[PDB]
Formats: sequence, C-alpha cells, structure tokens
Amino acid sequence: MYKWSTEVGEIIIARNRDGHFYINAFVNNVKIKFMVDTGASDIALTKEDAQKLGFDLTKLKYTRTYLKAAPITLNSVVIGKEFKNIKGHVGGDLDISLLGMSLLERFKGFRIDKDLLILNYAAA
Amino acid sequence: MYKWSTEVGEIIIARNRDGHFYINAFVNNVKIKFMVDTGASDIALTKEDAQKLGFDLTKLKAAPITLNSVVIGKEFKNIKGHVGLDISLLGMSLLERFKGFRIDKDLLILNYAAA
Amino acid sequence: MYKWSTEVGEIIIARNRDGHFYINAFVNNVKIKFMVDTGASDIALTKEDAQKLGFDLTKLKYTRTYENKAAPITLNSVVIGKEFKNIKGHVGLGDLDISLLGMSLLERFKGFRIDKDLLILNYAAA
Amino acid sequence: MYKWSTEVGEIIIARNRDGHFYINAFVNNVKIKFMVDTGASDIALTKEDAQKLGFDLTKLKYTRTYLENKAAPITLNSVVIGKEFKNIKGHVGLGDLDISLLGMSLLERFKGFRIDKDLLILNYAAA
Repeated sequence: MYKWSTEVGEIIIARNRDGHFYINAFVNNVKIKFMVDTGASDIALTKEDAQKLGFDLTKLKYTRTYLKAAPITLNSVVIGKEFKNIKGHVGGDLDISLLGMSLLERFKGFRIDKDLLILNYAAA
Repeated sequence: MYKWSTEVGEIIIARNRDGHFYINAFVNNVKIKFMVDTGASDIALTKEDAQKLGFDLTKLKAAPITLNSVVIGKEFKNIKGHVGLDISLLGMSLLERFKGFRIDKDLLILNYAAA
Repeated sequence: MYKWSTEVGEIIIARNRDGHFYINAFVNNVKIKFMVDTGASDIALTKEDAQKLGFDLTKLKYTRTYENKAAPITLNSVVIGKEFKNIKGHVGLGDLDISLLGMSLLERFKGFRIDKDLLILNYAAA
Repeated sequence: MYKWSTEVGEIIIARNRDGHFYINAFVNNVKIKFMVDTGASDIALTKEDAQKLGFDLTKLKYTRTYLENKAAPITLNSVVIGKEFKNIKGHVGLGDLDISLLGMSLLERFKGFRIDKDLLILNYAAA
C-alpha cells in the first residue's frame, strides 16, 4: 500500500494600474518587495535591500553590467515554496528590487495573460 | 495577491493474490476492510461491520444507510451504503468521488485532494 | 509501463460591476448566460432560456415546490470548460431575469473558488 | 474570461526482478531502450544506439573519461517520454555495456519524479 502526498499551490497577482506586477518574497528569511520585470531574467536587488540581507556595499565586486553590477547568489527565496541558490545581482536609482524570468520559470506553472500573473507550485 | 493551497495525495494498492483489491478505511474512526467491487454502486456492509458501527440490526428497513465519515487518503462525508457475504464492499459511488481512480494490471491507483 | 494522461483546464472569471459572477455556457449546443448563485443547488432556467432549449412550458410537470411551484428538468450537456452530462435543473419563476447556476453543478468541477473579484474554475477531461 | 488548458500525464514503472527500472523513449524519432541509473547524471548511449540515431562514430571527439574508458559528448535534440524534452545531454561510451542508461539530469526535468519501494513514478505536463 503505497501512499504519498504534497502541498500544491497557486498564486495569482493582478496587474497594478501603473501596468506592473508586484510580489512579496522572503529572501534568506527577510521580507522583500519586488516588482516583476519581464525583460530581466536575473533578480536585481537594490543596495538597500542588499544591506537588509547582510551584504557589504564597499566590499563588493561591481564587475558585470546591464544598465555596472555585482553578481551574487541567494541561499533561498520563498514565494509559495522554497527555491535554493538563486542568481541575482546588485545595482542605482531604483527604489524597488526587480524579479526576472529565471526565478519565475522555475515554477511548475507560470503564465501571464490578460492582467494576471499566475504561478503554480508544489512542495513536500 | 490571491493565494491558494491544498494537500494532494496518491494511494497505490497492489492486487491481492486472490485476484481482488482490498482497502482498509477508517469509518467514523473504526478500522474497516473493504473489497473493491467495480460493478457495485453504493457500499454494502456485512452485519458484523454494521454492528461495529453502533447500528441496530433488527430496527432497520437490504436496508439503506448513511456513513458520516469515511477516510481513505481524505475524509469523505456521508457515504451511501446498505446491508444484506464475507467482507464489506466498496463501489463506484464512493470511488467516483476521488479526483482520480484507475485500475491498471496489478495496480489500483487513487488520487485525492484535501485542503 | 503504466501510462495515463488527461486534459486539465482553468477558467478565471472576473466579477461583474454589479457584484455578481456570470458564466457563458453551451447547453445542448446553445449559448446560455448564467449567473452564479452560490447558495442555489440545481440550475434555475428562465422561461425564455427554457424555450430556447425546446422545452414546452405548458406540458412540463410542476412537481417541486418552494410559495410557488416549479418544473424539474434535465439538461443533456452543459459545456463550461468541459462537457458535463445529465445536469439537474428546473424552470424558475416568470420573474427570473437570468438563469442561475448553483452548487450541484459547481461541485462537479475538480476545483471551484471565489476570491475577491476572481472566480476560479478547474476541470479535467480525457 | 480567461481560459487555459494543458495535457498532464503520469508514467509508472515497476522494478524488474533484477532490481532495475527499464523504459523506452523516442529519441529523435527512434525508439531506444533504457535502463535507469540513479548514479548517472547524463544519458550514456551504446555505440549501437548512437549509430541507430545517425551519429557518425568516427567523427566524434572522445574527449571525456568515465569510471576507465573514454566517451564523446553529444546532444540529443529531442527525447519523448510522456512529453518531449529538448536538448538532452549525453555521451557515447567505449565501455561494453549492452543497454543505454538514463540518468538524473533527464529525470529531474520532470514536474514530478519519485522512486518508492519498487515503483518509479513520473509526472509531466505539456500543452
């Protein structure tokens, strides 16, 4: 008699009137507010949010570019379920961090249509 | 943010050596053993089993009944059944309520979803 | 190998400005607009909808009561996402503006929920 | 009215009495037989299955080494097991094993993958 089970889930975000989707995540167990960016793939953290996560700004290698930026790795990111070792980077103006496609395509299910962003996931 | 979640489950049971599938449920917290009958619709209890469930035999109408709670993977509410054989029987009326039910060779495969 | 597959689907419907949800469905190959009524049980059709579906109002048996008296019917096919068969209903009062879809049908879906302004339907077929 | 649908599927394999799971696939439209290897990552094709797929043996670069013998990396454009997966990693191995091996890098791509008692269960989702 074989028996198994898991937690399954769905998250829907509706598009704000400025036309973007906003979403909360826990990153290394800190609450971070993200705006979704369809053109990015990588997570773009603000400096402020980098500090909140226990990173040092004077001691970072701002090597790569997208606009100049410091690649980084995030132990865990939770949105529905926990993801691990998530590619990111930290760069200048912007007030809010940005979530790209890479993280979102890691979901079991992920579609945008109409004004809805719909994520499906499974845990254990 | 609209956010939703639930427990999804799967039970897989191997055919018995006698050619049948048997399943052990809790009925109102009481272990019971059912044989699967694909041709049957509602449940068919043995008197023995009827008695284990706090029923009166000689004050009934085969006599139609309702079972408050039947737990196979998840808890099914208010299951149709009756009483008249050796072992009690589980029919299509219960199995169709599962998200999934299929038999394939020596496996009976049951899918369910709770919250 | 034991192989198995099916079609899975999801329908998301936004609430209407008036506060209700509305579903368009094919019933016996005809388009009917329903209002969702989460505390109804079986489908309630308007007379006009009933007539669109070829029911003869003067020959039905008005055998159920509520204080009025209504006529049970069965609908062979109702297609919302997938095709459901032998759906229960009745013809409602002469006053009914729009037909109602209740829980007896909605609970046949694999998934159904309302959250704020979205009604979410999940279904699976062959 | 937002509406969306897709194909979902489950494949189950029972452990043969030798202890191994075996499963067939279409790779670039040819049926290939595999034995599952949880130790492996990549797909390990026999030389015979490579030629059956039209690899030119004598133009492959055998730049890799495994277990001791050499092997040439390849990409399999299309592999169908339930759903189609694209661009699967493999190599073709100078070792003399008679059957090709399917590793975790392909299994892990499934939406659901689990082994318990003697059942390997795979779940997938297409359109």
